[PDB]
Amino acid sequence: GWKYFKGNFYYFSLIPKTWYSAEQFCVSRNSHLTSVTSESEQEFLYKTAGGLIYWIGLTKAGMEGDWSWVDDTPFNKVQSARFWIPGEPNDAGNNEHCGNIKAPSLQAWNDAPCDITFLFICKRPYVP
Ligand SMILES: CC(=O)N[C@H]1[C@H](O[C@@H]2[C@@H](O)[C@H](O)O[C@H](CO)[C@@H]2O)O[C@H](CO)[C@@H](O)[C@@H]1O
Ligand SMILES: [Ca+2]
Repeated sequence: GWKYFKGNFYYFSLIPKTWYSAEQFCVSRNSHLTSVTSESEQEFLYKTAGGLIYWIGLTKAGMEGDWSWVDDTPFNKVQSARFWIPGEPNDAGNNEHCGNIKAPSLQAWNDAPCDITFLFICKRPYVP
């Protein structure tokens, strides 16, 4: 049930998991929680999400609490600023160190507690 989009396959889970158990699931399927590196990828993801909430590969790194991608895609603070839901990230409760796709809009991301369970999206490159 992997969906193909521009050189990558994506798995939209049917079962919710915490961020890290989701990541571990992805890794077991030779993938990672998805990165988002273009407007078109963001659009494919939120449209496919169909208004439900999915963990993506957004998580905190370094002592400064910079956002990063678990698949090691360099996180571009400038090119991504427009992908957060207006008002996010807010570190609500100072315990929101992971990111999900939440709104069906280009401004789609919310930061949420890593230990909360949601559906999730794995991403796997097609290697011919
Ligand atoms: C834990 C979490 O997702 N917090 C975000 C928060 O979401 C909450 C729900 O968890 C709660 O059950 O319902 C209220 C509305 O009734 C919120 O949707 O919402 C915050 C703002 O949207 C967000 O910043 C939190 O991270
Ligand atoms: Ca938040």
